Amino acid sequence: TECTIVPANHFGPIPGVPVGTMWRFRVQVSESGVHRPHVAGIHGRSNDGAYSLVLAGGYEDDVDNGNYFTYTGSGGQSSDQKLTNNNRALALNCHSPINEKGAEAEDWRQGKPVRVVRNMKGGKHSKYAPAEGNRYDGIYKVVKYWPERGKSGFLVWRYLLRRDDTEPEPWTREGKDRTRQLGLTMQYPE
Repeated sequence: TECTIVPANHFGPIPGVPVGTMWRFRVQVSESGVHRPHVAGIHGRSNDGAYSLVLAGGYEDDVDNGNYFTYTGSGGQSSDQKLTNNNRALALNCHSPINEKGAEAEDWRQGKPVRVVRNMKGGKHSKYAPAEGNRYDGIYKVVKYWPERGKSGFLVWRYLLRRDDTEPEPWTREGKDRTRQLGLTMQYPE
């Protein structure tokens, strides 16, 4: 059943789903409303913004630093990516006018929020990935985005996101203490 407590185009935290929430399977992640697409790694609308993303490995030039991370858009390498569809959505989140050249946020915190989920498949490059399942790590914002052409010569769209959430990161001592207070357990299908 699709999440109905908030609309599909809801920006920001999902009511009742705290930072640190864990689900074994993507279908539960979707049903919770935190990341609606079952398979795709980003949810957005090209004229509104990006609502959520799942970090599951992605590309080799991406680096996960926990409180911040870099990220690569979709499409294309055999052809150029374009600042359309979800690449555009994510760029629109940045506190800056949309720019085919890339842009940096004026005040990054005034950007539209992005719900970030880390999935265990990211553990092959990131020490922040959960060992199992999927974990909601809170709200991040787009600090900047830019195009680049790597070894294939084709263009990819790149993003830097930084955490802006009042609850601590689940991997920290403070996060672990919140997980305890909230009684968070790996969630399974009922």
